Amino acid sequence: ERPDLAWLDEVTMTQLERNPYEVYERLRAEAPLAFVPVLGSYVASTAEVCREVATSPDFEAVITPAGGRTFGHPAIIGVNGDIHADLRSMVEPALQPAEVDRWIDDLVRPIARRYLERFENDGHAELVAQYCEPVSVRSLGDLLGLQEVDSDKLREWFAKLNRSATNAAVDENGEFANPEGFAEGDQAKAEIRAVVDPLIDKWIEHPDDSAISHWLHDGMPPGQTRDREYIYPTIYVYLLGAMQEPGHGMASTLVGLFSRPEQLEEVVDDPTLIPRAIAEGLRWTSPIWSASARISTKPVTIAGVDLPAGTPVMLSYGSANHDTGKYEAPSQYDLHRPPLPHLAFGAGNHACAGIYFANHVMRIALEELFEAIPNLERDTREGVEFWGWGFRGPTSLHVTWEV
Ligand code: HEC
Ligand SMILES: COc1cc(C=O)ccc1O
Repeated sequence: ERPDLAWLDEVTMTQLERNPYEVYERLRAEAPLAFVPVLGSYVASTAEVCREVATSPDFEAVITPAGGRTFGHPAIIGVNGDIHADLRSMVEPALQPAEVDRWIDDLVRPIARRYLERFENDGHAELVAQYCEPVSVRSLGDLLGLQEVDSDKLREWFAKLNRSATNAAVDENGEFANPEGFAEGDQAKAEIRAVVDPLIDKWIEHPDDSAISHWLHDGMPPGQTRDREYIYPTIYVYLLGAMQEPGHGMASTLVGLFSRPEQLEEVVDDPTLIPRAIAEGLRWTSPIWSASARISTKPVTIAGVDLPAGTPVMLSYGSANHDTGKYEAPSQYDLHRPPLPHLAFGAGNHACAGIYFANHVMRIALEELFEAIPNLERDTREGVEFWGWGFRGPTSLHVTWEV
């Protein structure tokens, strides 16, 4: 469509999944708002355009097409107006900072210890599978009321939901190129229903302190609950991004710290710097890289593009967090970067609802990890592969330490 961007026609999904940064660097210089054929959508790549689209009164939330096929309605990420306000009201109580501070430490710290105890004396570990992901899912799972769902199962569900919700590739007719990729999303949803429908059955008659029970009961007239079909899409949104991203964020922070060994040493010596290390990790490899979207409600002009009403725009926050108009050498992890704003949690009315919770989950897990294994070192004989365009993180993180 845009003639000087004809090279975009040769960009593939695989290339974006394996490393999107080269394409998006060109996009930030050539076309901060650009239609990307394989994605079938306009894409916002700079911090200015992302921030503008995310906060504009001329835009409302929309779900990406593969996200919609995966989550259905009403996914909190893709609804507006009254439904959105109800769902925000539904999820916000356990995420309130004053509430998180009451219990986050007794929640996450014993969990981190239980997983650290399985390997802290081995001298080698794969931290993604053995620590980062389990701590992340076990923490949220217990908060939700999924105490009896195994870590390994929560991790399998978010991986399947991941691949389904990012199955974004379209052919030249605008149709999904790989419709089979939605099947494992459908299978994960089916397993989730078989496991969670009995829990909802119980919570409806016997409410408890689990978050999902509060989603059913909070703000409802006496004897009434929100219909399960009304809350399931948001349960799926949790069982993907809320389960996956704090694991991705702490693992990416570790990889960044390993890439700067004197900063890693500084953080191990002074664990009060862990929150600053995590914030730079989120900027350096944003866990939610390009999975949120908005849609114009009016005709709008963004970055010299005139958009008709009803135009979706994907927000590639992960690219915006490497904006060289904001940062010096963004592809380099640097703990001592000035604490500038970043977009790893989004912006506007649909900005992440779990920021305060997530930052504490990541802080505590890194605290316990560095105290258990202060001589942690990356295994230089293994490579670290980052994967993902919609959600991005390291596929594994092999480490060693002298025992
Ligand atoms: C306990 C729940 C929870 C956790 C954990 C969580 N999130 Fe959020 N996040 C949400 C919810 C709910 C939304 C949807 C907000 C909405 O659409 O109103 C969201 C939305 C987002 C968005 C989209 C915002 C936008 O502008 O469209 C981003 C980006 C995001 N989260 C990043 C993260 C990152 C990064 C982490 C972890 C490091 C994380 N999330 C962990 C609950 C969570
Ligand atoms: C916080 O969970 C999710 C967030 C997003 C934001 O774009 C997309 C899918 C998810 O499951």
